[PDB]
Amino acid sequence: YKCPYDFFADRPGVRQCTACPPLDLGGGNLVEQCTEDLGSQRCKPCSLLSKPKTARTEQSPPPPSPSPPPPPPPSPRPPSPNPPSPRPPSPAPPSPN
Ligand SMILES: *[C@H]1O[C@H](CO)[C@H](O)[C@H](O)[C@H]1O
Ligand SMILES: *[C@H]1O[C@H](CO)[C@H](O)[C@H](O)[C@H]1O
Ligand SMILES: *[C@H]1O[C@H](CO)[C@H](O)[C@H](O)[C@H]1O
Ligand SMILES: *[C@H]1O[C@H](CO)[C@H](O)[C@H](O)[C@H]1O
Ligand SMILES: *[C@H]1O[C@H](CO)[C@H](O)[C@H](O)[C@H]1O
Ligand SMILES: *[C@H]1O[C@H](CO)[C@H](O)[C@H](O)[C@H]1O
Ligand SMILES: *[C@H]1O[C@H](CO)[C@H](O)[C@H](O)[C@H]1O
Ligand SMILES: *[C@H]1O[C@H](CO)[C@H](O)[C@H](O)[C@H]1O
Repeated sequence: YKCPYDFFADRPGVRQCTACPPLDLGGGNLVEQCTEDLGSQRCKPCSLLSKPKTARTEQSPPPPSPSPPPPPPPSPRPPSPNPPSPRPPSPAPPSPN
């Protein structure tokens, strides 16, 4: 996105735009600086800008769309297998003679 008005970015690939700091003229007096147009890295003083703040004719961009939802918890595990069923009865010993 372009840096908005009164914001500038110099180093490329910058995460967030930075506001123009006030310009200290010396002796403790500071004149704040306003960017001329969108996406500019030059902080011109607000008194000397060719285009006044009123002359800006850009519809302010829509606010951030909401952040996505969270990832569902780990689904449960399949039921554990059951033990081997009981062995069948053993054969009765041979009947007497
Ligand atoms: C929102 O930003 C625009 C510039 O796109 C303009 O400065 C408006 O005045 C502001 O409300
Ligand atoms: C979230 O809202 C903005 C407007 O603020 C825009 O419509 C996006 O498309 C939406 O995802
Ligand atoms: C989650 O993301 C939105 C953009 O979709 C926005 O940056 C919020 O500030 C963040 O928490
Ligand atoms: C098991 O359940 C979770 C939610 O508890 C999620 O829907 C997974 O996709 C499903 O496999
Ligand atoms: C029995 O086996 C299941 C998998 O089918 C799971 O690991 C349970 O934790 C275990 O008790
Ligand atoms: C014998 O019993 C076990 C559990 O008691 C299991 O159900 C087997 O399938 C059955 O043959
Ligand atoms: C006697 O024989 C049966 C199967 O023929 C089974 O193994 C019993 O455990 C055994 O006592
Ligand atoms: C004689 O005895 C054996 C077991 O001792 C068996 O029950 C036969 O059926 C019976 O005839």
